[PDB]
Amino acid sequence: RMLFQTSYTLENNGSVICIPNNGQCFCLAWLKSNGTNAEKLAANILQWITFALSALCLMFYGYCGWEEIYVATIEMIKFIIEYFHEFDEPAVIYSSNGNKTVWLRYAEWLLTCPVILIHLSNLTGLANDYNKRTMGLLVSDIGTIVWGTTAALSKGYVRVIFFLMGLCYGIYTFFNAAKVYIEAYHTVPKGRCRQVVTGMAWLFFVSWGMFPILFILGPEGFGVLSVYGSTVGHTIIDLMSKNCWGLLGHYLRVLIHEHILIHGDIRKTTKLNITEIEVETLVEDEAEAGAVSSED
Amino acid sequence: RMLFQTSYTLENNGSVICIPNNGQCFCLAWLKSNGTNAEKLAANILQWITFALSALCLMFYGYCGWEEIYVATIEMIKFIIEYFHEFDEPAVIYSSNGNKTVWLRYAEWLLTCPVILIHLSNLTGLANDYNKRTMGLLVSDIGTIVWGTTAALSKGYVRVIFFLMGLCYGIYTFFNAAKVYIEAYHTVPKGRCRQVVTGMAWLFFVSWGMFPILFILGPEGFGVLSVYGSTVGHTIIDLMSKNCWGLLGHYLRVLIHEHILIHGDIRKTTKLNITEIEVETLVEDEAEAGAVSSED
Ligand SMILES: *[C@@H]1O[C@H](CO)[C@@H](O[C@@H]2O[C@H](CO)[C@@H](O)[C@H](O)[C@H]2NC(C)=O)[C@H](O)[C@H]1NC(C)=O
Ligand SMILES: *[C@@H]1O[C@H](CO)[C@@H](O[C@@H]2O[C@H](CO)[C@@H](O)[C@H](O)[C@H]2NC(C)=O)[C@H](O)[C@H]1NC(C)=O
Ligand SMILES: CCCCCCCC/C=C/CCCCCCCC(=O)OC[C@H](O)CO
Ligand SMILES: CCCCCCCC/C=C/CCCCCCCC(=O)OC[C@H](O)CO
Ligand SMILES: *C\C=C(C)/C=C/C=C(C)/C=C/C1=C(C)CCCC1(C)C
Ligand SMILES: *C\C=C(C)/C=C/C=C(C)/C=C/C1=C(C)CCCC1(C)C
Repeated sequence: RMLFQTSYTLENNGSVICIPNNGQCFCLAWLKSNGTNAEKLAANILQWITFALSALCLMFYGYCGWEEIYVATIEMIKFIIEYFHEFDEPAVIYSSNGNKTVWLRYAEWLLTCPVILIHLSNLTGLANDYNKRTMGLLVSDIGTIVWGTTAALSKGYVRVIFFLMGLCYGIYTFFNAAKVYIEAYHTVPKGRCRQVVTGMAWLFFVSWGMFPILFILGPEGFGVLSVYGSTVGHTIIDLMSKNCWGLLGHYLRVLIHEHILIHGDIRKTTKLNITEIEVETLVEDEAEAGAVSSED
Repeated sequence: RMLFQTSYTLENNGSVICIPNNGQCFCLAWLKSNGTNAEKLAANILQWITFALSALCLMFYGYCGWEEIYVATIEMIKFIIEYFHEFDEPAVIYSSNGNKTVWLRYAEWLLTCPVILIHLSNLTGLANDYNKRTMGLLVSDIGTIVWGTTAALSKGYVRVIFFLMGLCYGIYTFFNAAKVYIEAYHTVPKGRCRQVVTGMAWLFFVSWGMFPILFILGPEGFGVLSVYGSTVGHTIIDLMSKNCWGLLGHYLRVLIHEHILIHGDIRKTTKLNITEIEVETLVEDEAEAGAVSSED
């Protein structure tokens, strides 16, 4: 099917390659198989199921709330492109050093990272304002993806360096994301809302932790995984990272706003020490509205 | 110098290209000259002068304030890479459809866009908090760059579509950036500070407006500009966009903080109508501290 040169002849006992003078790019590296038919079959099924979850989440959100819809919007447009041109440039970049770079993956990441990280900075949906910490999260995360994308396009020691630079930015991101979730947990009402925040923390760190793991394992790293293999891995953590997390988000938001509808905005002053942090604890009792220094 | 195949023989009256079977990538498209020696000379001079401004701004900032230093930090690291490997992959991506994509340019943009846009949302340096508008600026701007990078990697009608998607996100960004500058102007003290804000608005819209212009003019568009030609253009708007703007930023910040040191934080309530906006006008008179509905 390809729109680079696929047809060639070996000459002088395979010391010379002859190609038609048709102006097409040529590299043997590009023509390596993308994997087994079993890997491909598994990947096409998980993609449809991802399309289905993306489709149902959107209609569901149809019944504030912009971050979840957008990630499903970007996710559906992703599947229509995958369906028609998953292995066409520039969904994959076939480059001069022989690399295959899945631009489709990294593009989606850069697009939605501020959406996800704004949503991280707005779990309750009650804030109209964002602290200095939000801004450090966005700067560090975008650096991470830019270094990582550079690492995927590179080879040898240059790939190693950009990966290392991605990891250092990433560590700063994970550290600060942890404090946000801690604050969120002690902010929301004591019941179901704290189960959902806990659910979102698990989904976030496991799914986000799996991306640098799949980088090292894929063609961009030590080439352990095939391309279809990588796609299957990506579909699973994609479902967790995007659809499910925003669905849990929307659910949390509903619970919090309904708390204001029934009990009202009854905040507290839980002074944490996990340092010298502070928090506004929503409670279901009007009585409870004082300073609770819970030094952790 | 190149690390793709540069040496080939024409066979059967130029209907066949023969290349050594050494596993190197090959495309005639990659081997087109990057421009005249005059263009190259001009580009190397402006780069050194950019290195010099980046170097002096950093030492100058050495005598809160993190956004300006970082853009100069990223800018210096950029020049050391340019000096050694400006036309080596992945500073340039040479891809299977024959495109040259200046990844070095787009990477820097993605890295510093949250830094610049946070700084846009913090001209005075007095805010500890960021409004909902900041977040829309970051989402729209990152979309713009991701669509544009996709457009640069693509060809034909797919390049047209991604450019159009970049422009639509871009328009939303420019619209909202305009409101920020309006708010900033009517927030800062009446004297020198409003000259600097006005200076920053001009630099921002002219420099940022010139990027989609240089895209359309370069190899990524209608190929009017050569590669060295594009580099020269980029150096000029780079100096404006990064060094100069952050220097004017730092200067503004100094002026505002010194206002708190002399007069103190004396805010007002200028209710604008350019809609139904509001602003906290810093003044040098303790007397002045009331609601001034200045409907524009
Ligand atoms: C054609 O080139 C091939 C290179 O593979 C040569 O085949 C091999 O020759 C070397 C001997 O120098 C052996 O070590 C290998 O075991 C051979 N086979 C393979 C599969 O590598 C072959 O000798 C060359 N023929 C001519 C006429 O030069
Ligand atoms: C070698 O191929 C070239 C293709 O350029 C042929 O040269 C041209 O031939 C056509 C005639 O069909 C003319 O229209 C052009 O003006 C010729 N010159 C150029 C520079 O394009 C040439 O005929 C071929 N030779 C053989 C033996 O097939
Ligand atoms: C914050 C979450 C915690 C979890 C974070 C996950 C840690 C994964 C890192 C592994 C280090 C090993 C080095 C990896 C270097 C990758 C670059 C590479 O593959 O290099 C190609 C090689 O040079 C040519 O074959
Ligand atoms: C907000 C600031 C205001 C200023 C904003 C600047 C506007 C520039 C747009 C021009 C439209 C013309 C169409 C440009 C399409 C670019 C894609 C392209 O070059 O297409 C390649 C072609 O298909 C193969 O040769
Ligand atoms: C589409 C949704 C999500 C959540 C995408 C997330 C991507 C990452 C978390 C990537 C992380 C990286 C790290 C931490 C370091 C190596 C380079 C990566 C970009 C792969
Ligand atoms: C390094 C500093 C700056 C300010 C870089 C800015 C880059 C842009 C403003 C790019 C804008 C684009 C637009 C508006 C639409 C087409 C695609 C572009 C990414 C080139």
